[PDB]
Amino acid sequence: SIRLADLAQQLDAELHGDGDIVITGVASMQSAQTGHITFMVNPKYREHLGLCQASAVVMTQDDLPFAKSAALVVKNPYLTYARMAQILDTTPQPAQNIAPSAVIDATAKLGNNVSIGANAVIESGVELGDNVIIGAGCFVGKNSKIGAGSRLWANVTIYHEIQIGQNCLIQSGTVVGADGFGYANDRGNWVKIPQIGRVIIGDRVEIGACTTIDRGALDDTIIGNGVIIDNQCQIAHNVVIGDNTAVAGGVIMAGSLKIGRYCMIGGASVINGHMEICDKVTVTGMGMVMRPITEPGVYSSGIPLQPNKVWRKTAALVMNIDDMSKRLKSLERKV
Amino acid sequence: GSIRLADLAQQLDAELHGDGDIVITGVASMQSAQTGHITFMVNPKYREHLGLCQASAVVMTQDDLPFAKSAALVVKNPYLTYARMAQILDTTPQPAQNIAPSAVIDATAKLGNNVSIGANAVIESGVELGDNVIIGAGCFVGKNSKIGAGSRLWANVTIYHEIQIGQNCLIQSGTVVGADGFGYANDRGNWVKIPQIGRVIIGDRVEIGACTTIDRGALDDTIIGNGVIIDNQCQIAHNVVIGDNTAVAGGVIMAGSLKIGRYCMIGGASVINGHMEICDKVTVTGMGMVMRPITEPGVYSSGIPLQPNKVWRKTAALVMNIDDMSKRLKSLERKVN
Amino acid sequence: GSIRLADLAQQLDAELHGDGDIVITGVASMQSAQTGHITFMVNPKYREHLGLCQASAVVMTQDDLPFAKSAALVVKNPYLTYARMAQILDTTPQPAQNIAPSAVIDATAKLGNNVSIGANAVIESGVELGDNVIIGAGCFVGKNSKIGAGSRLWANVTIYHEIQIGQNCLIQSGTVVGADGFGYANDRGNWVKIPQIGRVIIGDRVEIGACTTIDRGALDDTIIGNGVIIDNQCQIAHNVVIGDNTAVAGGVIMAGSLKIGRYCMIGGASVINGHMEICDKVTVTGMGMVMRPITEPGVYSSGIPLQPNKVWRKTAALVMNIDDMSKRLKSLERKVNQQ
Ligand SMILES: Cc1cc(C)c2c(-n3cccc3)nn(CC(=O)NCCCN3CCOCC3)c2n1
Ligand SMILES: CC1(C)CC(=O)c2c(nc3nn(-c4ccccc4)c(O)c3c2-c2cccs2)C1
Ligand SMILES: CC1(C)CC(=O)c2c(nc3nn(-c4ccccc4)c(O)c3c2-c2cccs2)C1
Ligand SMILES: [Mg+2]
Ligand SMILES: [Mg+2]
Repeated sequence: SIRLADLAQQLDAELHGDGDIVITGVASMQSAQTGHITFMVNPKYREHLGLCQASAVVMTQDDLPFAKSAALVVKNPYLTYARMAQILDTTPQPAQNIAPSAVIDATAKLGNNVSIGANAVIESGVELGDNVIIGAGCFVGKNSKIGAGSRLWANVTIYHEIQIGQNCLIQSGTVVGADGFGYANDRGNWVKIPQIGRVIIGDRVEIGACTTIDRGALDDTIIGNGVIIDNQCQIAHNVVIGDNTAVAGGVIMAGSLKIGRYCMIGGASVINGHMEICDKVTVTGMGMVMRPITEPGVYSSGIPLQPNKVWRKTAALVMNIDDMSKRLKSLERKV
Repeated sequence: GSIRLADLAQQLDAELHGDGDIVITGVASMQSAQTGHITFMVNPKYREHLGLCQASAVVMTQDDLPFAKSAALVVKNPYLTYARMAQILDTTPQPAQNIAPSAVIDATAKLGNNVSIGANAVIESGVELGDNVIIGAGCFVGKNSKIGAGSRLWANVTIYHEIQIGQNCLIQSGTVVGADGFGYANDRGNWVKIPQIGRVIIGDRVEIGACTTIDRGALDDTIIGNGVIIDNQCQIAHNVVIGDNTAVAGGVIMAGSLKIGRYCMIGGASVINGHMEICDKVTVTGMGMVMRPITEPGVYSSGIPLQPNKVWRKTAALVMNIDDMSKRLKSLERKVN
Repeated sequence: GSIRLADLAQQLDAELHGDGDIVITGVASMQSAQTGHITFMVNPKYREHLGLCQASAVVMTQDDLPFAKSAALVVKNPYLTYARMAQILDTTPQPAQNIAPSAVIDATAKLGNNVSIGANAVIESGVELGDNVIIGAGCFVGKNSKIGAGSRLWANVTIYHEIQIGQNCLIQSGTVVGADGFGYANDRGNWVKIPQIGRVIIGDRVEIGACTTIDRGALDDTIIGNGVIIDNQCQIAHNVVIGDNTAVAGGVIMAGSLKIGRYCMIGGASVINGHMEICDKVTVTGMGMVMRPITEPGVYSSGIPLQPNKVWRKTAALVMNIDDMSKRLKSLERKVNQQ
């Protein structure tokens, strides 16, 4: 719980109303009750603000005349919402102290205030920085290093020789450092190429659940600082992702792709490897990326949904588009 | 467990034709069935083949009966009867039995009657497990989550905090329920985390396949209706709502704040945009690219399917240059007119 | 781990040019290699660059040898020799060693010789682990499953009940073998679960990537042939059959009752529908949408690639309206045919 005046100071917002109001939590506009702070970004909600029962609403200056409660005025209500949600966060920690059921190699190096959940398994040579939290059931493999403040939720798998920076967060079910998909061929028989590169994850990286980031073949798979990666993503061996890039859910990246900084990869895209994407590229959902991208901007692919009856005809005609092209050329030749 | 054919027929509401004292030990396919097995026929093309089936009994329709070469259970719907007799004769083990000494259970967790928790599972403070709940080995159930009576988690399932799961659900291994939604604000190119303090509410009789992820909501909740079935490796983003009885096939990716109605069927590997709605009674065929809201019931499809590579190269290049093709068509129309 | 260059050369059947007493400690890329490392060259464009490489030895071909600025191992196939030498010098640790005290092992489980079981792994009743099997930390192996000699599971792999895994397999973390297939009947609008009492049978020398799911069959079995390699995040549905030596790249989804032949190559993120067959020696390129059986060997492809968004908007609009284009073309043809 926090006083509205104090909250507004920490958010650098201008208070309009009783600064003695006690705020206990954040809520959506429709769910907010007495004691909740909420926010609005879309002007369509201005008109029924009198129906919102929050104790305070974060809004812009042009929103103030419509306010029907205490208001915090800011330039960017969505960013201010992020900040106040952090102040008022109710999310528990993955673990507290070291659990008696955790299995920790005696050669592990642990910083101060490290927490390790029940039945986690820490291999030899592992280094956990100050304030690192390892959730229940995790595995951290030989000689891996996790920087100060980083946290793994329950049932995360980190392989050997992995480096993770400071203040990272990895959601459950994710696997960092599995073998890349590397094989030679000896007369139709696959020959395993041991994958002895690593994964290097920078600072302030957030990785979702059931995502996989393979280790490099010789040199490393690299995730830059400030990168966010959603659930169900595959990052193949020797991918390099530049700082602050965002990868939405279900994206598949093939080996040796290089993505620049400040990119935004839409959900379920497929990005082929051994190529580069420059800084500040957006690929919309399900994008089929077959070629290098050398200019910033938004790129898209795919023929979207139609009623099945229409789709049958669309797909049949497209599959015969070479015959359509030949017919058009013949008609030109004749005319 | 073995059962007399007469008793099985009564529990299945089937008409017995043959020896009621035959002992049935299990269910098998028609081609694999051996003595002691019961099987079923749905395709009358196999009538002439029944003499090759070594099952002790065969489920079939009244129209099939004259072709039987075994004891027969006559029913209106052999497939549904098959589902029912396979449940009666199910050989699937339970994920756990009793409470394992290696399980780690907070003293404040509330266990109902006949709860089983497998080896090395971890149950946080405040968790409530209803009567007959089974938690498989190596699971994690986070603080204050609640799992309704008769629900079962296979091994290595992760439930975060404040999750609500209904009665008689079944969740396969590797599934993660309640991870943070993908919520971030952008500050001059840097991502600022938005804590995800909503929940997941899963209804009654929900089945979730392996390595599916259902994220918790940002403020309000991600909601899965009753009777929903979800296959493997689906992503259900924060604040998605899925209506009762909807089926989601394998590998479907949903963006945040999608609402799917009741009675929908979403084909495998489909991709669905967020912040929009799909109405009731919609079927999306496999690999559907769902970019826009769906406002009328019915069947919807997308995608240009496989061709020989040499052919595909021309299809792809021509489609990519279809604007030029369109302009050439228009120009030729003007010249001819 | 370390080995004299002469001994390494013999084991690789390579011709040594240089000092056989050099001690090799590991493999590295050309750019990262330092004293003690062996590396390899496959691209002759780097001949002029070998003077910048600080490896103790470089694997190359006879045609490369005049360009060497180091001890050289001459072979016919530097890439294959690289794979073999990386195995000889492999630094990958084992998933476990010995039987961990925190593992929970049913009294009826049967273990071969030199089995290792990692911390907090859980082994159900009736399980049989062959000689030299390694089960990683936190794994689950369900009732009556059998894992053949030499096979290894990394940490946090889930094997359900009645699963059979052959010899010398390797399964990466987060993978789930034997979950229920997606089987349900319909009772007046209510889903009715169909128990999935088939199994999964995995052959010898199968490698399966991370967070891959392979479901058990409904009555008969899901089958993975020998020598199959499967990447991360793949989904193999109930009753799929995959033939020997087929490769499946990452994020591939296969629907129920698909049969894939031998020596196939399925590109990443492909979607393969079920109740159909793909013959031997078929390559499906990445993101392929497979809706129909494939009866002839060769290379097959689908998908319309990326364009700038403003261009894609016009492409998509025109394609979605292609029936009108087809009608206009037919009408124009009739006019030109004087009809
Ligand atoms: C699942 C999904 C599915 C479809 C079909 C589409 C879509 N679409 C519109 C036309 C063609 C595709 N657009 N989008 C949204 C989208 O891709 N935005 C750009 C990337 C967002 N960044 C922000 C931070 O995280 C990383 C990702 C989608 N999403
Ligand atoms: C739930 C049910 C008993 C019936 C059903 O509707 C269904 C089932 N299994 C499926 N597998 N795949 C699939 C999986 C992977 C790749 C490609 C396709 C579908 O698309 C499936 C569908 C659907 C078809 C159209 C919409 S949902 C079993
Ligand atoms: C098994 C092997 C040694 C050789 C191989 O054939 C192969 C390999 N790695 C791949 N990654 N991706 C991929 C991954 C993610 C997104 C997009 C593409 C492919 O499609 C891959 C393929 C194939 C190409 C065509 C058919 S299979 C390594
Ligand atoms: Mg333990
Ligand atoms: Mg996918």
